[PDB]
Amino acid sequence: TKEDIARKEQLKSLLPPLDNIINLYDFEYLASQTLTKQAWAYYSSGANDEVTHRENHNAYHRIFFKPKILVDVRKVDISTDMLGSHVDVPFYVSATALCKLGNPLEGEKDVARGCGQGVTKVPQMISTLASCSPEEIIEAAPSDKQIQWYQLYVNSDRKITDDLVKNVEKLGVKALFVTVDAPSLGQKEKDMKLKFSKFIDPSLTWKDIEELKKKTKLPIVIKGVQRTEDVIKAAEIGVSGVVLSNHGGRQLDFSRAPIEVLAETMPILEQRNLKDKLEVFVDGGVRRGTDVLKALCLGAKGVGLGRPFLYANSCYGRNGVEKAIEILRDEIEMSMRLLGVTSIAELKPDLLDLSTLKARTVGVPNDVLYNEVYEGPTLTEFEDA
Amino acid sequence: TKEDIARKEQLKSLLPPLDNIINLYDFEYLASQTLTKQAWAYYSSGANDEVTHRENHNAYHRIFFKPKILVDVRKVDISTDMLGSHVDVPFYVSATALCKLGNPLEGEKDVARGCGQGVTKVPQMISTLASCSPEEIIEAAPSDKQIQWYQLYVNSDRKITDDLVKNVEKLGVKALFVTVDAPSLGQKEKDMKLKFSKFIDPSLTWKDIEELKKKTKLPIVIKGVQRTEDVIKAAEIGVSGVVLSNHGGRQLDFSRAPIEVLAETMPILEQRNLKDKLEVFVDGGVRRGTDVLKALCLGAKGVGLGRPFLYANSCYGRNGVEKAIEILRDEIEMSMRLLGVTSIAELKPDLLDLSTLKARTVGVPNDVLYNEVYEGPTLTEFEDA
Amino acid sequence: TKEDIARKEQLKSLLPPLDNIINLYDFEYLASQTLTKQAWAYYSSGANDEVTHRENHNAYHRIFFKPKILVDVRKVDISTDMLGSHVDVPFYVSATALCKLGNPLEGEKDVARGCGQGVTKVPQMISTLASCSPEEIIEAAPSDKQIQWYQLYVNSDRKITDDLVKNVEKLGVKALFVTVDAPSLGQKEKDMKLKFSKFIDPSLTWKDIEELKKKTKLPIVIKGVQRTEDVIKAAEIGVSGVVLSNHGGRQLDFSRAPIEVLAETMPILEQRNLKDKLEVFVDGGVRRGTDVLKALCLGAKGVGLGRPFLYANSCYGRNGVEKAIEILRDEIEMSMRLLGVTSIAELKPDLLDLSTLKARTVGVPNDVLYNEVYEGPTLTEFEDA
Amino acid sequence: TKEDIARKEQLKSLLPPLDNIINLYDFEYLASQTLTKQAWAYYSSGANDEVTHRENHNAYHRIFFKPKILVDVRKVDISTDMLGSHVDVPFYVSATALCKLGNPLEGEKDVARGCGQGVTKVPQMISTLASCSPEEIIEAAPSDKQIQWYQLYVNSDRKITDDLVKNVEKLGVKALFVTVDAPSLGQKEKDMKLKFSKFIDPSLTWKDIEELKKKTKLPIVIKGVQRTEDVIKAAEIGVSGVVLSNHGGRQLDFSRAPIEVLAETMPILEQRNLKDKLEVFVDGGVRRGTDVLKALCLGAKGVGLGRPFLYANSCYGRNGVEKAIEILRDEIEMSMRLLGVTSIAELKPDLLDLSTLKARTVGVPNDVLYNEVYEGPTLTEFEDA
Ligand SMILES: Cc1cc2c(cc1C)[n+](S(=O)(=O)[O-])c1c(=O)[nH]c(=O)nc-1n2C[C@H](O)[C@H](O)[C@H](O)COP(=O)(O)O
Ligand SMILES: Cc1cc2c(cc1C)[n+](S(=O)(=O)[O-])c1c(=O)[nH]c(=O)nc-1n2C[C@H](O)[C@H](O)[C@H](O)COP(=O)(O)O
Ligand SMILES: Cc1cc2c(cc1C)[n+](S(=O)(=O)[O-])c1c(=O)[nH]c(=O)nc-1n2C[C@H](O)[C@H](O)[C@H](O)COP(=O)(O)O
Ligand SMILES: Cc1cc2c(cc1C)[n+](S(=O)(=O)[O-])c1c(=O)[nH]c(=O)nc-1n2C[C@H](O)[C@H](O)[C@H](O)COP(=O)(O)O
Repeated sequence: TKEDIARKEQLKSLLPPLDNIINLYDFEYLASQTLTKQAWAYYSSGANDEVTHRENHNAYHRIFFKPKILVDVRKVDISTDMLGSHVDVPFYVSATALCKLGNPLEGEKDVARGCGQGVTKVPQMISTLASCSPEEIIEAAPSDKQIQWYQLYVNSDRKITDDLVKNVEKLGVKALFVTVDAPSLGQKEKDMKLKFSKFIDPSLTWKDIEELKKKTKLPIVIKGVQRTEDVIKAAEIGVSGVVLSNHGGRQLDFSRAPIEVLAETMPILEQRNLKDKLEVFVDGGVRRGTDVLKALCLGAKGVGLGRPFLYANSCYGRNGVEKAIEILRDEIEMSMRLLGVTSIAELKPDLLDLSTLKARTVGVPNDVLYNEVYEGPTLTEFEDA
Repeated sequence: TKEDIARKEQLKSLLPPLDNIINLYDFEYLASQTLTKQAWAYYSSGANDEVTHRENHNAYHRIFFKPKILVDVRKVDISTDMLGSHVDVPFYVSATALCKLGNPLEGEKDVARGCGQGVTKVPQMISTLASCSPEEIIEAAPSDKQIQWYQLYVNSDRKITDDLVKNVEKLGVKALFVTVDAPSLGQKEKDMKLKFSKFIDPSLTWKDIEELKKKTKLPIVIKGVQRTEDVIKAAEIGVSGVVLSNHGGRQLDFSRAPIEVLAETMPILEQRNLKDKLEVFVDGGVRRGTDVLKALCLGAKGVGLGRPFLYANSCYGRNGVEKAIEILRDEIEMSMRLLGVTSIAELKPDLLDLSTLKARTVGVPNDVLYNEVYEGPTLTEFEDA
Repeated sequence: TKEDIARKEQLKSLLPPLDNIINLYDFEYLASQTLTKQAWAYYSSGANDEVTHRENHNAYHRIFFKPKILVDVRKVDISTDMLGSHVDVPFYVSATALCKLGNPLEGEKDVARGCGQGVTKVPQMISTLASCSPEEIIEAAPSDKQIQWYQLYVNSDRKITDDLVKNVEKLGVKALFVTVDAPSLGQKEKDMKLKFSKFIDPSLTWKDIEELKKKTKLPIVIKGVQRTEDVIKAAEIGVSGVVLSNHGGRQLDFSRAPIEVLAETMPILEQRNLKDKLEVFVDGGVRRGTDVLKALCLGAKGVGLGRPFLYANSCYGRNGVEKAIEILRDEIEMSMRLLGVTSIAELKPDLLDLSTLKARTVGVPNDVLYNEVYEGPTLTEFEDA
Repeated sequence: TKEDIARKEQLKSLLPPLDNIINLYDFEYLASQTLTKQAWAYYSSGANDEVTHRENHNAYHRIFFKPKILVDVRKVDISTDMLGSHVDVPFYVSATALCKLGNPLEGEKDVARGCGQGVTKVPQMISTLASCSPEEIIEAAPSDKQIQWYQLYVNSDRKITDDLVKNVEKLGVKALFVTVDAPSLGQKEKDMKLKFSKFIDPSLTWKDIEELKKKTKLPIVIKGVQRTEDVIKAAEIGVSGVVLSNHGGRQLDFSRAPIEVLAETMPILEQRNLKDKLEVFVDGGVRRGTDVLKALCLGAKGVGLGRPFLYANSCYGRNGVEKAIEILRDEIEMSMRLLGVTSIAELKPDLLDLSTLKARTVGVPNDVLYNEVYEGPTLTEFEDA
């Protein structure tokens, strides 16, 4: 519409200085007001009622801290390791298809750049359905030290996927995240309303993963596990890791929040030793360092964010991604000091209050008449004159 | 009022194309804006505070899924069996009196048509208080393969009901659903405010059902059971099934959500074998395939919807009913794939997280002064110029 | 102010026909829009944050029904007995001081009239601080069959109270309800803001009640008990009854909802036989027949309402009280039929679902940024043209 | 901005008479409307999402009373003892840096004055980062009977802190509250957005406190403990007391509400005798006498408020502080009468209902379409003409 130019007004010049960005929600607001209707619908949408999408975040709020005091926290280290490599931050940029919807000029290349340019380098998971080619995304990387993982959607035509694995493996990607939570559609009504899957094989099986292991040296991570039973199965077929995720609530609605599954899983993996034999990642609904800290405290090897970095890139490009990185990086550090720990390893569950972790409620319907007619108290107002 | 013509503006032409209908809530919106004040009041109203009416829905949100991954879900079948016959969908259109309030021209005939015309055929329960005669509703049916059940309100003058049973049985209806949850009024204040039961015998007893079994070969289903104790009693007198329902919250307010009772009942029916000897249906507050999947997972033989199909028919007639059917049908399929099952039989409770099923809360009153005076955080705004 | 005449507009002629009053909340709305600022502030106010005031109502919503079906409910009886006498309804009009604030001409006399005029006769508890004299309130009673109890606030000057007991006892009041929950102020900020207790002895003791028993033949009921421990003490000194109440939330804020205390108490009184030796009443936050039914199901001998009848009288006088009486009377009847019982005695707890009775929650603070920036789904709109 | 003069209009003359101030929330309202943007941002802000800040308050609402009746409460005493001295009230004014932001002329001196001028004298904790010098704040005190404690932020340059301790000790302060919950920043985004720690040593350790005990005769209280484990450690090194606090939610977000920790701690301190050997204070989110009563009932020696007295002083100065003092003092008295106790010692947990103390919930995301399309009940309106 002509209103695209109304956005050009917002977008151009009116965007606040990247330094004036205080948190990840700021990137989201700016994005909702500048991104094209198609882009925004695709980025911000979840499946159906978007309950799980939102529930992913809400669940973090069922966990409170039990911080230690009078501990020397002058020095604090947040670097850790993931899938064999050493990472500067305990978080990473998750796979998001069609980044050119928000970043028409550079797409995933600006993400690749933003992730490995600055002082801090974040692992970037590359989407099978990215707007750019795996070649130009891996080449865009400004650091030999930065990590890039590849998200795999196995094709119905396995020959195509067979080659893909070969190509990205050759291109140097450090690992393979095969997305198992998107066999079907996962209706995005926000997008649908706007218009007014052969690439994804609906027949993937544990046997196929068993065969994927033979066709690659790259660490394999089954992205999209939604139950402890499958985390165990992953360990059984011996894959490198698993990502407790529900696709950011873009797939099955009423899928539990990954953090809630994490809390259930780890203890079982610990009462079976599998703890060290399987790297459990977790994503969806993470917007603050404190969220990352709860996941890390429960056992997650690393925590992933999708939409925040997506919105950052769609507003400020490569630099926004770096700003987002710094932001989340500083939040993890400061809150760590306040928790009384100086390293990621020291991040244990004993620092968490999980007593209300299952206070996932649904009250009874509001009494509209009683509360409508009721007049609440008031603050003492100023003199008129 | 003259505003009826304001509705003719909405209704006529302004109604969005039936294909532009994304979900069941859409039928409801359109309906609230086009149906006559009397029709809307009668269709949308519940008893008193409409707590149960709404609670019926809310309860589904206390159940989350535990979906299986890496399972071949290319093929998925949702057909099942209900009261002896084979059904294409695990859901059905429940009885709703006076369909001509919303569909003046065809009333229940368009529901009959919409249910058996398309590729998918849904069982239609026919109301004793329907606007059309049982003869013209059964004749309206476009398919020999479609199922039509009859909802019975036993009259005080049992002679009238005796004949009814004979007539609808002769007319070919597949089963008798005798409604036991409406012995009294069940005040609909929305309707009452607008105006500013001899047909239903208040003396029905288990003995009467015992005698109804003798006067008919048709499967008998006691519609309106609200406690496990009565499901058991139903099994004791040997009726064909039962419908855990509270009349869509149009009768006793503060009656539990049927899905909540379902979860309590089935395990008892299983620890008594009665499970297979009694077909437990469940209705009220079902608006999405995921709702139908939770009930099917708990043990329901079939799930029923009343208002959604009512609103569909009142806006788009026969075709709206088919659209609503397709919609709910596609939602059940897709979410099924995402759960990791390929058939209705595979839908078991192990796919459900019922840990917060009883988190039916009522918080303490809001502190209006504390939260009134409190100013919340803000997103970083755009530059003015 | 001149706006008092703006109220004269509302009040006069504009008030809807008393028949057009559907429920007790209707009386409240009309009242808030017609009563004088002083009257409304005094009638509608509770102590401090008005949490308990509101909590009294909310608690009823933590109790759901388990109604029996296929039970002959043609005939239904709601008459019961209280403090020796036989009552038509299981509820009564509780004591409310200064009824002339809302009913300048007749005050408590219209309440006395409304309670004993019509077909149904409700016990009226008479307040020590009523606007009328105990003589003219008892004389205003249009029925020999109607009951009138007296609410007693023992004076610091016990001589005055000694005489009062003699006088009202002589005047024929059936019982003495001595209010024990108002030794101090109980700040009504709504009223206080408007202005911009020697009568109540703060030294009352169980010993004084023991002496009150000797100076009267009238059944004594300690009004305002807020803990099981005191219900037991009441039974120990041998008084006639007790009223689990917190003064309608006009006294101590954060006092439990009486229904919540009732549910705790009765079982203890039953495991000690005291059940029959002590009549437990319960008031506050009761606005519907279903509320009355839950209390009666838990064990309450009778349920009291204050503000509803107060608002009724302040809007429609004697007749409003009768309308309110009919209203609550019809609600108790209809819901009873729906529960599957035909008498008050048959109202037992087995008809209640008390599994979420303690789901008195206080969620964690809302995430203002996450939910602010979030855009929710939308209903498919109509065509513009 | 020029709008500072718009505030001068509010502030000057338009402020309601100090007597017209009904509660502590009133001081807050007036303050939000008259304090400079910088002052208000700094006074009203919490860290990040301000969840803990708000949660501190909300937690009090998970505790209800079990008040005793028929107890002589004519006389009621609220004086108690804290850190060796005798106090008139069981509460105190907590340390708040930069009081001159809100009270440019007198700052902390007016707090000092307001606390010791009137009939009632409240202990004033003096901040290390106060706008005034410790000398002029201690000299401002109008009473020899008033108590003044000193809040200590140990400097990285311990020599500076060593002197401070010597000076304030010499100046006569009664105790040392060394703040251990602020080693790092604790981002106040409200303030940050407005702009668009060498004084606090991040290396403080239990050993340092052990050495602070040797350099002073003053009772030492570790302010900012957030877990039972540290309360125990405090007792182990033998300090005088502890303050269960999270800095008013200005530090770690998702730190539990201190009252919630109090309830967990005391019983452990009692099952170890430590109860009398360690004075447990508690602050944050206290706005009413009933809040102070719950903390006192759980075992707190004294309860502290920060913002309320801060807002009082920033609007009405010395007199506002006295008004706030009177207000909170009257609220504690009245509610005490209503609870059935006459002294602070009689305040025990048996007067508390802690059964829903852990009902800290986070419901599942609202179903926006279902509740959007739903039309709720309505009150019967007045006649138009
Ligand atoms: C927002 C978004 C997420 C996508 C994403 C695209 C978008 C725009 N997609 S999708 O188009 O196929 O649905 C992918 C993708 O390419 N592949 C994948 O495995 N995950 C995909 N995800 C999910 C992603 O990997 C994270 O699970 C998700 O973003 C995490 O949720 P938050 O955004 O809430 O952190
Ligand atoms: C909405 C509605 C429901 C009616 C219905 C009429 C309407 C307009 N009515 S009623 O006139 O007596 O109240 C019937 C009816 O004819 N007979 C019956 O057994 N159920 C009747 N029901 C209830 C229906 O069978 C389902 O239980 C109900 O609609 C399910 O609730 P939802 O609409 O929330 O799915
Ligand atoms: C609304 C109201 C209630 C009063 C009442 C006056 C009003 C205006 N008052 S009071 O002025 O002293 O606080 C009395 C009274 O005279 N004596 C008494 O024992 N109860 C008194 N109550 C409390 C009454 O007996 C019931 O407990 C209360 O009204 C029940 O709460 P609901 O109004 O919420 O049903
Ligand atoms: C509101 C506020 C609180 C401050 C305070 C300043 C303000 C404006 N500050 S701060 O500049 O370092 O963040 C202090 C302070 O000087 N030192 C300290 O120990 N506590 C400080 N506190 C915390 C205070 O001691 C209480 O813990 C806090 O105010 C209690 O929370 P409520 O305000 O919710 O009662």
